[PDB]
Amino acid sequence: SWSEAFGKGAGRIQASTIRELLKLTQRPGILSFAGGLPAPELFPKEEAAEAAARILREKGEVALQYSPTEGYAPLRAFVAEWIGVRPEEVLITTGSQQALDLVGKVFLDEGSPVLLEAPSYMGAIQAFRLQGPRFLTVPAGEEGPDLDALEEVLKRERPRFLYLIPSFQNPTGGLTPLPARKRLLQMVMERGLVVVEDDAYRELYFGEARLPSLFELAREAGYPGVIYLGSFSKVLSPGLRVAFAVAHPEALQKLVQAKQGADLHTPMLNQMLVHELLKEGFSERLERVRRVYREKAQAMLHALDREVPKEVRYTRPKGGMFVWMELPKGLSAEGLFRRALEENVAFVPGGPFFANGGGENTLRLSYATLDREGIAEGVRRLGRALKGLLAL
Amino acid sequence: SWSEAFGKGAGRIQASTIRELLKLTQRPGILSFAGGLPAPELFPKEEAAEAAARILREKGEVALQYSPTEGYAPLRAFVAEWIGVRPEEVLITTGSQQALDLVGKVFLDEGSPVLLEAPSYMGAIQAFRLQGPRFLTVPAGEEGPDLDALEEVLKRERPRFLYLIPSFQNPTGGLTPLPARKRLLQMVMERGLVVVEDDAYRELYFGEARLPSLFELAREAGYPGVIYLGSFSKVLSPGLRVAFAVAHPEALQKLVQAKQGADLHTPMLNQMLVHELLKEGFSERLERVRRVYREKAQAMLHALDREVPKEVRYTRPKGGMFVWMELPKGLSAEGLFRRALEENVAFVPGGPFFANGGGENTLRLSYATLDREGIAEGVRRLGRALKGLLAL
Ligand SMILES: Cc1ncc(COP(=O)(O)O)c(CN[C@@H](CCCC(=O)O)C(=O)O)c1O
Ligand SMILES: Cc1ncc(COP(=O)(O)O)c(CN[C@@H](CCCC(=O)O)C(=O)O)c1O
Repeated sequence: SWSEAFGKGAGRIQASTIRELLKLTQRPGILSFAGGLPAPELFPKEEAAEAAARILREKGEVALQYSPTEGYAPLRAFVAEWIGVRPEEVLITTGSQQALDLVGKVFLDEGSPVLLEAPSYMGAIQAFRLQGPRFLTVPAGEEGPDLDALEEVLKRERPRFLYLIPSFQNPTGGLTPLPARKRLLQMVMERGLVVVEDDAYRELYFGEARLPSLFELAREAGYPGVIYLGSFSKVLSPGLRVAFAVAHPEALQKLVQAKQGADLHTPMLNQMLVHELLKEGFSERLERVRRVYREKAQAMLHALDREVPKEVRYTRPKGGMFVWMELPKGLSAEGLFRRALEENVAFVPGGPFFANGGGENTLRLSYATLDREGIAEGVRRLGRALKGLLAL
Repeated sequence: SWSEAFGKGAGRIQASTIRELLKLTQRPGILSFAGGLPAPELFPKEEAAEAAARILREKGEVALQYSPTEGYAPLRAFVAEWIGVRPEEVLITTGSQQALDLVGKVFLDEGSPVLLEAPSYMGAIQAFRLQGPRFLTVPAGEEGPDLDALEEVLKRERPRFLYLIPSFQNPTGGLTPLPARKRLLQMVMERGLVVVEDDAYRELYFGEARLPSLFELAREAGYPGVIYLGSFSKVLSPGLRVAFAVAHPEALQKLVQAKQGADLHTPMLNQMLVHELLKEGFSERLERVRRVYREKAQAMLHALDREVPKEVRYTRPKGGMFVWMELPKGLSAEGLFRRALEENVAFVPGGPFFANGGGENTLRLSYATLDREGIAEGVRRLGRALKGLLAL
């Protein structure tokens, strides 16, 4: 009997709705506002092809061979220069999703408290839940985490770490403002707490400039407790699975040793390809990806303003890939999903973004994948489904 | 500070000596008998370059995008055809190292019994150790595990699974014979036990044919309890990080959900590239791989027979990448390691292959990486170092 054969871990293991939706959304005719999949037109497939061939011809014996866990050295150096750290502080990971898995392994045990936002990224919840922690949450909004709520929790609990996405939070799109970051840093430093800062959407700001990361603020202050996660997924290629973690040597060593057991190393070809593509013109590329997402966000907001009844509330992003919607408390996002799917529109129901449940009346919308036309038509269909279900 | 902050997992995390040795061995000038790194001239650099470039040009929107966790469909289909199963029974993983991580997560909890050989593959020990299990061991030799010893364990203990490498075991090189495979299957079936069969070296047999796998024997008998692992690492490219697990649907689903949290999915370019490289001429490539390793094995044995004193014992492989050496109780492998390295020769001391300690007089030699001359020359230095150490 498999249920009898499985360990406790298997009982905590549940499928990710984002992961499962991809099987639906990659089918033709589906208008996807579901997974945060980058606009296909942004993939530099032609340039990647030329670079991959060159790597394999000129350096194939390196690209194809086992390599040390820490990563391709020129890639680590590039990340170090970009982030403002030294190459030896950088671990290359197989997507930031891997860094989440690793931090879970290093910090969490059965019953151990961990703190994140409600809602937060379901892939983090999933990775952490494997360890059987006790989730503590504080509400998150358009302005980031409720720091009065956080203050209350920290008087009562000592979380193993705080998992936060200060820049264009998944799924709310929230941007934690600078005074709030500084306040958070103080709260963390006073208690000597660990922060896991997920900066997946770092470069996808729509305004004039990005805000300093918690990690930059900690480094300025000389606080070693921020583990910084970044990824090439949203800026170049999610499919390559190449990302990085930066951390104090002791924490970094454990992440390294956990990674050895997880996959040995991130594939070398992929690391080398990322470095070849980005070593020249990265700033110019980042400007283009910001422009593309800004335009899609603008189209999305215009369509929502037009099509959605004004009893329904939704966030207005200043960056990233997501709009977060809240239905009159009573209306089910899962019910809404069924109706929208009949009209070939997919979104992510909000429930699974809440680590302790609730949020059955919320949903996440991604404007990353569709063109202007698809966004307007998808939202039109959504509005109609919304109006129908509000009536009943 | 960090030690206080870490969870119980951090204390069970230690570095792999194989993984650490690569930092040393990849440097020019060192003759490596350490990590089982495939012969570089076996890498199809030019064909890979053409295939990677074509994949990215024609299918970049797929290769560079997020993809479902289960894997690239034509690859699952290829594997299924090769192994003799259906596509739906295959999970593509990020090297078989990931499969080991995943089976640990699905089956083991703090204090849960796991059974493996003494010695066994250190990457499996390291992956499993994370979960806090109790390692139960049985001795392994040239003919595989001690089945009388296994019987005695099984009367008293119910392991969450048995981890075995019946074909060219790491590190002993042992081949579990067919009668022993059939006996093992009977013990497993009588007690309804789960087996994790790691077949990394499946195709690297030196004789006229391979033995039926425990998975194949199980399937013939209609027993669903063997989880079968394979890899493209030893037959194509380890650096690509592409492997597979085949299992009963309930087991496979939990492995899938655990993988979602581990890395989302194995990189897509890599899977498509493996498929493109192997879709024609796989049998012919396999025959060539077998010839190359047989030759290196022959060279290794020729040189050991001639350079090594007769007090020292070593296995004679019928396949795979390894020779396992036992020093006459009184010699330290760590001491021999110090001496050999002064001579630019690296191997893996045997201790870390023993999950519960021991084996300080043992070491593993790999003939995979060096050519015939390098093997001859490395072994003569090793032999000279050994004799010197034997003298005192
Ligand atoms: C805050 C945050 N951190 C980590 C990740 C994982 O991305 P990588 O592993 O770095 O590609 C993500 C993934 N974001 C998208 C992409 C997931 C798409 C998928 O799993 O199919 C989403 O939530 O839809 C994230 O939002
Ligand atoms: C029985 C067995 N199972 C799984 C693995 C992991 O290989 P993949 O992740 O499939 O590349 C291995 C890897 N074997 C080699 C290669 C590891 C090289 C390295 O970690 O640098 C060794 O033990 O030296 C293995 O022997």
